[PDB]
Amino acid sequence: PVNPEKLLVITVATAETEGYLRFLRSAEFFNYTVRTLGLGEEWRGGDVARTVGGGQKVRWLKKEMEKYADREDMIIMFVDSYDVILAGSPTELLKKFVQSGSRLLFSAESFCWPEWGLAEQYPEVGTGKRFLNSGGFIGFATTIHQIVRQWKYKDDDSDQLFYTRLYLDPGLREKLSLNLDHKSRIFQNLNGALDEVVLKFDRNRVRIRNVAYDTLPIVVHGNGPTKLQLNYLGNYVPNGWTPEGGCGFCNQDQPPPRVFLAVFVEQPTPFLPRFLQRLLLLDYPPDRVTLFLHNNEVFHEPHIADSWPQLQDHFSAVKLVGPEEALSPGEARDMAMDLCRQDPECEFYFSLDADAVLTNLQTLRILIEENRKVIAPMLSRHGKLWSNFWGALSPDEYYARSEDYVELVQRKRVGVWNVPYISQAYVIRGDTLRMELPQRDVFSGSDTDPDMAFCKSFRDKGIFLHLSNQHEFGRLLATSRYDTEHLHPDLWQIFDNPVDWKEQYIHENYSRALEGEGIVEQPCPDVYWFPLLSEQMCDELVAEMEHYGQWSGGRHEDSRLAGNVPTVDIHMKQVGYEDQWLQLLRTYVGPMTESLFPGYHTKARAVMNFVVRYRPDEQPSLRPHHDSSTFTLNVALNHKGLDYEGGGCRFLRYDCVISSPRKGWALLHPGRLTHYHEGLPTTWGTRYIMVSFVDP
Amino acid sequence: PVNPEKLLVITVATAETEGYLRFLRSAEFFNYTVRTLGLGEEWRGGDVARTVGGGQKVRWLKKEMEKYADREDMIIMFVDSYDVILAGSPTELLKKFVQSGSRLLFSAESFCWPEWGLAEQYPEVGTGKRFLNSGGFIGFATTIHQIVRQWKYKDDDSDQLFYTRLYLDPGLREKLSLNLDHKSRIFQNLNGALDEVVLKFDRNRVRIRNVAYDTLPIVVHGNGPTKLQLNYLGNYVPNGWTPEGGCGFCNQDQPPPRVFLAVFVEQPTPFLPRFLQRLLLLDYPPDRVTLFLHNNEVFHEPHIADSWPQLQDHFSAVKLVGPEEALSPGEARDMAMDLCRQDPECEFYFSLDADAVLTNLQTLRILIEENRKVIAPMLSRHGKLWSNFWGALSPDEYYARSEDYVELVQRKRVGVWNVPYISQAYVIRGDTLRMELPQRDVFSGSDTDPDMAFCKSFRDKGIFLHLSNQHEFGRLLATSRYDTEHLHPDLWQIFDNPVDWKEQYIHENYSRALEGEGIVEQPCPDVYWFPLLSEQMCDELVAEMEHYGQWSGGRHEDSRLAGNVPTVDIHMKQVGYEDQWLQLLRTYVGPMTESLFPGYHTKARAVMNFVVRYRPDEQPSLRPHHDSSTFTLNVALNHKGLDYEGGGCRFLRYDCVISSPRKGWALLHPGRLTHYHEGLPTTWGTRYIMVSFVDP
Ligand SMILES: O=c1ccn([C@@H]2O[C@H](COP(=O)(O)OP(=O)(O)O[C@H]3O[C@H](CO)[C@@H](O)[C@H](O)[C@H]3O)[C@@H](O)[C@H]2O)c(=O)[nH]1
Ligand SMILES: O=c1ccn([C@@H]2O[C@H](COP(=O)(O)OP(=O)(O)O[C@H]3O[C@H](CO)[C@@H](O)[C@H](O)[C@H]3O)[C@@H](O)[C@H]2O)c(=O)[nH]1
Ligand SMILES: *[C@@H]1O[C@H](CO)[C@@H](O)[C@H](O)[C@H]1NC(C)=O
Ligand SMILES: *[C@@H]1O[C@H](CO)[C@@H](O)[C@H](O)[C@H]1NC(C)=O
Ligand SMILES: O=C(O)CCC(=O)C(=O)O
Ligand SMILES: O=C(O)CCC(=O)C(=O)O
Ligand SMILES: [Fe+2]
Ligand SMILES: [Fe+2]
Ligand SMILES: [Fe+2]
Ligand SMILES: [Fe+2]
Ligand SMILES: [Mn+2]
Ligand SMILES: [Mn+2]
Repeated sequence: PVNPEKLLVITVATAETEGYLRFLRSAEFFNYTVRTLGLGEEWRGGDVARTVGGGQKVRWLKKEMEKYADREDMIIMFVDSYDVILAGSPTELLKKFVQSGSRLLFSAESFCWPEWGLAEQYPEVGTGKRFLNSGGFIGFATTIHQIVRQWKYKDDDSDQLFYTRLYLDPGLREKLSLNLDHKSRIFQNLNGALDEVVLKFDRNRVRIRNVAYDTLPIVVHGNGPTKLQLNYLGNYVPNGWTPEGGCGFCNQDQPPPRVFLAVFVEQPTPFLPRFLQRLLLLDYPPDRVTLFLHNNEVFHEPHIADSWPQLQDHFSAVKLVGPEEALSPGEARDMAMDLCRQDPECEFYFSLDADAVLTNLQTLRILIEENRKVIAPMLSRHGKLWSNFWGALSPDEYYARSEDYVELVQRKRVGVWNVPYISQAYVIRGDTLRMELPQRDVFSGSDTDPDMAFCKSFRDKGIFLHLSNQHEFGRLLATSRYDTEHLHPDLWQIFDNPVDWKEQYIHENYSRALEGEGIVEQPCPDVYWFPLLSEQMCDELVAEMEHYGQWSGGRHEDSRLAGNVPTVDIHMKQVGYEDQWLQLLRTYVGPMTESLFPGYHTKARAVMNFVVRYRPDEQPSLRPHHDSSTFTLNVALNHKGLDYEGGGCRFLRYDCVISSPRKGWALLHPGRLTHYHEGLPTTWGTRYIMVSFVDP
Repeated sequence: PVNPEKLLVITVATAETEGYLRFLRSAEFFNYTVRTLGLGEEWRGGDVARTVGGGQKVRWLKKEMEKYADREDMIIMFVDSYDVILAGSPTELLKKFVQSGSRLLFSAESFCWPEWGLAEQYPEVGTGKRFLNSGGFIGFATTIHQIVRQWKYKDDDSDQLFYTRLYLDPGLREKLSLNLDHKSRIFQNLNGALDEVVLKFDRNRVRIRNVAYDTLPIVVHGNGPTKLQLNYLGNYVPNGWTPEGGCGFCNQDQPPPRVFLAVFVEQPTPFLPRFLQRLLLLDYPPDRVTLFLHNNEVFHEPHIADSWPQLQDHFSAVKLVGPEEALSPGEARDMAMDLCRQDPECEFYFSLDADAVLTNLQTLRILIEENRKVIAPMLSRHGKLWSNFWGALSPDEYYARSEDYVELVQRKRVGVWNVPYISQAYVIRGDTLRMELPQRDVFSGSDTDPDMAFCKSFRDKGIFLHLSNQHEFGRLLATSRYDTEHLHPDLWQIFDNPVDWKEQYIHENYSRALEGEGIVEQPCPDVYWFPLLSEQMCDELVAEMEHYGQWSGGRHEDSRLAGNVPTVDIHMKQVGYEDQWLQLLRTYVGPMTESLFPGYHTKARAVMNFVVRYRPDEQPSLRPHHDSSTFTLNVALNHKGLDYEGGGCRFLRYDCVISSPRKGWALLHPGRLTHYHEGLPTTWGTRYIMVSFVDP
């Protein structure tokens, strides 16, 4: 049994990057003792993500090893730090090192590099990896000193080639007992072996298993183009997310910092007035928030103009960049982000897109408390898997589904996740914009999509893109085929955005009245009365009818039964709102009717759907008649007294009169046999009603 | 101006027949002074309806004229009496006689008889009648004596030939100034001139007009085969029936005579039990009535058997002649009539057929008060023109429509009418059967129809067949295609006899409840409750269902809506009663529904009509459901407590229960949306209901 007190882990890090801190946390989880070489210094090893190099690591190790030149009692493991996480304990590590029978065990990998021609010099191995990788090795301090002290090359020379050439010396390999971890018993390099690595879960920790060799590696090395795969594994291994503990680093539980809030409207997006009004409700001191709003659509200029006085009176400062600036989305996002970068008072930058609905008013706070450089709240299309983040990339950096993507979207696993792509909503530390991403062309510069260029700019600097589903934050609006050719296009959004359509157009008490609690009334026998449409729905529907303007006249025929009984009206089929109103009937009127008439079942068929107009100059009344319907829906659309004077509906066989109709409320009565009824004359103004003969 | 006191009318009559009395009344109406020759004597003039004769008239006239042989101051008119009516006053008569310039004016007619060869000897007349008729002449008493005193022939010789030969003497015609009433200014002979004679009406008298000559004759002579045409005219001329006075001889306003009442059932006839029960209700002392009933149908033997104890206990005496006697209708009617003839105690004979419905219970009295030899009450098919009498005959003695037939049937003209044919109901004086029609073969003897032989037997004896529409007497049942292949065939008589079908099967309060007066109830909201079917209708409908016996079982489907909801039942289409029940719905349920639900209009369409059976061993209940109907008719068919124990119908949304249904009563409720309802379990016995899903 080798004493873990004799094991020392040595790594190299020229800065306390997020990858290096992720490495330290994994090492501290297993009580490793780690010595970091070169924290204050400048990396002279060259662009290691582009070419070969890393010789500066050997120079610092060689210098460090001189004081351990005679320490046969010490075992030393050298690993990278930016793309390495530890998955096993020092006891299991030293046990496996002794089992190898080696005095200096390098990591093995599938590829022979930098020089391919050296592959013939390598010993033959059956099913295991054959070639050396210098990203991780472990051995006696004396044996390691005898290897690293031969370093005498440039900082930007290849350390992999240096260790490879020494290993391929047949005499030296035999003398010092050099070996390679062929079956990944200790070191797991990810490049060329992604299909061999899977997550092995435990109650309060997560490891990886090599299914090719049935091993549980100690060191996980995301060498080469496997940085994103290591980011994925790093969200779990070793204590990132556990089945019984949840996240292992997230929160899960004085003036606040000043924030630049940037709003982007880059396409015609539904319910923008609701979004602009929602900005006033975000739970963050508005005296600490500066508002930037770029609107690329002339369709939204009136929406922005109506809300701008309230916004300017609310926030510390406001600035609108309208469509007349001819700014591309990438130029506008570069401009807003740079306004925060070039302002030392901007402590955090909050970028919120117009299709992002923030149901959680505490979103800005929660993200700032997470204390990340870049963090995004998880927002999803309602009922769908589409969301504001990607779990994986294709090699061409297009979308790909990750193994745990559906678990994250469905919030089977909650926490703060390191993901390759975020969009639509993210909070970025101001210091990071100045110290690490100082360039202007973050979203622009290339023919790639501005959102992809943004994420790729931070990945190229090793900046993690975090995503939190720790709380419910909101949803994403559908903006795909938003038909703008309407006086009020949001009336037609019942299919694409039903949740927001209900909150805007369905009466705020429809739900409460549907569960009971004594809101629905029965003013006349078997004539029920419930709130259905909001006042905004009534005003926009009436306005949409008058904008059409072609009301009924003579010769018009309706499905009424008396003794022809027409009305001056506009059918939904004429204005193209039939499919929309039939959806309202199925979703909202159908279930209400079955609750008020127990035993009846409805699919809400209705061929007759129309808005009637009553006026003293036109048709002020509607003589007694029946309806070609099982039951009739009768919704008022304006106010009595304010908009019109005159009676409503009278049911003759009961001597009962609905004299004072309520605007958004709807009447529900049988249409045949029993409820012979008549519309009382409108004596002043104009009376609008919406009526459907459902189940004919 | 010739004094009417100098005018004497002379006629011949060997008996005071109805024709002779009709002649006297017309003569007394104009204050004629009439002397009748030969009242007590026997007619030796031969069969004058078959051959030639009448010479006995001249012998009696010649003898009578000898005392007026020198009376130049006297004008004398000789006419027949049996087939003659007077239409003008003696003043107009004498004025026209003087205008003729004749001393002896014979009647003229179209035919030259008995000898045709004498036509050449007659003077030529342009447009008027050319030949002599001895049925009527008028002239001076001296001139008439010089003609009739030359009589020296047999009693059965032709008087027409006697007067013809004297007129055709050119010297004698000139000497005595003999003439013929060519243009019918005084005498109107009907034979050969029926198309020339029309009725001319006044306020309180009726005449005839000869449209060929534009004359108003004084004497109407129904010579030859025109006796029935004179009977027709005799009902009006001169004071028979007038537009302002009505009938001129009918009534229009102590133990009663003993009556033999003969009932004839010669075909399967509907509602015979109702007829037999109606015999007990005729308003005539039953101790004075003897009942004879001939039944030719074995189908009616049970009907006769059920009523026979009550009939025998009611009348003075009863006698049934059943189908086992193998009697033809003519033999049975001969037998019953002869039973009265051969009984001196039979004062009147009342023959009533089974298809005669006597609504007027005072029919036997009213007819006896009319004091006629033979009189029939007018009975008609309901709403039709077919009735129990004929107004005219074809030459082959088949039916023909008379000029006033429709006026009589529609009772535009009411009175007592002399008609050529009666049937189905008539009262015959017993004395007439003994003294004038003593033969047995009244209805039998020839291949002619027994009803026609009956009427022809009385016409051959000069007996008038009278018909009274002075009152409403009743109607005639349709017996044409009476389908007897049913357990209760009268259930299917709703089309052919709707008036009697309603009185037997429709509840006795349906009408009263339909006019209001607070019979209909509303036990549950919009569930009405009215009496519809009588108890006999319910018992016969239930019995007809069980006689079919093939009730529903598994796999049966109904037009009910819940959450399949079947019932053990029998649809009307299965038993062939659909068309019948649909007629009940149109006539009786439709109008009731429109009265109880003002504004609704119904044609009573119903594809689902069925009788449900509830039993504890079978299907005792009917779970909650709706109906494929606008409204549902629910009629009980038996008694609760007596026939079954268990609840009825429960309407869930109202917490209202029809716990105690009434047998013949029907429920009327909506079938959709509001009246989710359930049939409570029948715990004992059997519960029958009739249900229609009307207006689906
Ligand atoms: O600015 C830097 C860059 C790198 N490192 C360190 O150098 C190591 C190597 O960088 P890495 O991102 O892990 O590159 P790799 O994808 O692992 O590929 C490597 O492959 C060889 C063997 O691992 C290395 O010597 C080369 O630096 C490099 O090309 C990092 O982990 C860090 O520990 C720094 O301390 N600072
Ligand atoms: O049993 C009788 C039959 C006849 N008459 C009288 O004779 C008259 C002639 O009888 P009728 O029925 O009128 O015969 P018609 O159809 O008029 O035809 C007649 O035509 C000749 C001229 O009128 C008559 O002499 C014949 O009797 C007769 O054939 C009657 O009106 C009676 O006045 C009797 O008094 N008793
Ligand atoms: C690490 O050491 C601390 C004491 O320094 C001890 O409490 C803890 O249990 C150790 N954890 C592991 C995983 O060895
Ligand atoms: C008939 O005579 C009576 C008196 O004898 C007279 O009252 C009546 O008016 C007369 N009628 C006619 C029609 O001449
Ligand atoms: O005017 C009303 O309130 C009734 C209108 C109605 O029922 C209809 O539109 O058919
Ligand atoms: O059993 C009852 O009273 C109800 C029966 C009924 O409504 C039906 O026949 O559908
Ligand atoms: Fe309309
Ligand atoms: Fe209506
Ligand atoms: Fe059925
Ligand atoms: Fe029912
Ligand atoms: Mn590395
Ligand atoms: Mn005659």
